[PDB]
Amino acid sequence: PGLFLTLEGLDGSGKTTQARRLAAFLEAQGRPVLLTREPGGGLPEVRSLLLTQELSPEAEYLLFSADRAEHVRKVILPGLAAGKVVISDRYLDSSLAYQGYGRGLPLPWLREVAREATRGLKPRLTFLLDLPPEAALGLEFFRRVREGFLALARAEPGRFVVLDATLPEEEIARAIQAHLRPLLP
Amino acid sequence: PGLFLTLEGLDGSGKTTQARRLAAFLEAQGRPVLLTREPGGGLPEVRSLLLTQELSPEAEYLLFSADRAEHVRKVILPGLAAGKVVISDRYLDSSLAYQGYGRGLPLPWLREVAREATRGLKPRLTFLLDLPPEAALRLGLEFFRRVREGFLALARAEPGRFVVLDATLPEEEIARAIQAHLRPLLP
Ligand SMILES: [Mg+2]
Ligand SMILES: [Mg+2]
Ligand SMILES: [Mg+2]
Ligand SMILES: [Mg+2]
Ligand SMILES: [Mg+2]
Ligand SMILES: [Mg+2]
Ligand SMILES: [Mg+2]
Repeated sequence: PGLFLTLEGLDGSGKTTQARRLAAFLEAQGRPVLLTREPGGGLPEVRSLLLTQELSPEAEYLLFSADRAEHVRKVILPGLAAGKVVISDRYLDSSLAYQGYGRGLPLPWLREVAREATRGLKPRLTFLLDLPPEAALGLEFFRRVREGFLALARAEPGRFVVLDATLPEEEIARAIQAHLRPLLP
Repeated sequence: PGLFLTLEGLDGSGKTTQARRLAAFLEAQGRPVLLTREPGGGLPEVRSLLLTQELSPEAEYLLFSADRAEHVRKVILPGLAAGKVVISDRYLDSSLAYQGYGRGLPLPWLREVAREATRGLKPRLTFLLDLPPEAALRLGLEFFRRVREGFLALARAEPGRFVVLDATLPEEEIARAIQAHLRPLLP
């Protein structure tokens, strides 16, 4: 059956660190794990394309989406099918927060693109590492992005678990572990 | 006072040739013209990436869409705003033909994706260079037949936008026919 988990937040929020520690904890539990990330998990070359100077928000989202489509199809769905716990460091919510809340793109369009792109795959849980924006385009943009993530979590409070990114790393990892314990047996 | 025109059809249907001839004709009429193409008119690296890579149809489409988004914003709309006749060898109809009719992607989704990607920009006229895949001068034949039939299906639903030409005809006969259809829109 597998289990799909994501870690989200601004760059420098510790989401990469936590993804990694989660992968290792679950592994010690004897659970097969597949650790992945966006962007690049589908099309590693998308990382080049994404840095294009003055890229329109629409084009940026579409590149993220192309990578995501490939990632879901070639990496994530097959990992779940094999019974793995698949953990992604960034997924759809990142796009929604950066390209939607940050760059202003309409959420409904983002979600319609995403519906075929992802084959409707949602994570069972998403751990949001909430980081003050000054610790991450400029400050106004990162404020919109930070708040955007918080908006998405309010909106799907069953799937999101919001954690304070300024806590010590080992306390964050323990909180992730406690939200996860019920879903393992 | 811009005018957006596209050329569509299979690879080898004479698009480049006719684009070039139509640009010349407009130049002769004293009309500023800009000649462009997809893929790669937005993000050149999507074109080269996709020459050598084996993706899901959805990923392929979305990469073409990203290129198209940049193309429309950075090249097409700016040329139109300057009053140029902008001619693209390939546009959204190519993705619908190849990825929708060819690879089987849902057509409404493709259109909804394209709606923001293009800012709603549609060609005023699109010249479809129709020919059987076996006749093209530049999956197997079945895929290409689906694609060819896709273009013809798009055309028959949109007779106010498409002009269909038999692409097996001599190059100059095709050009004359394109010019006749175009004249009413000029100047
Ligand atoms: Mg997406
Ligand atoms: Mg996520
Ligand atoms: Mg929607
Ligand atoms: Mg067209
Ligand atoms: Mg498109
Ligand atoms: Mg047909
Ligand atoms: Mg159709």
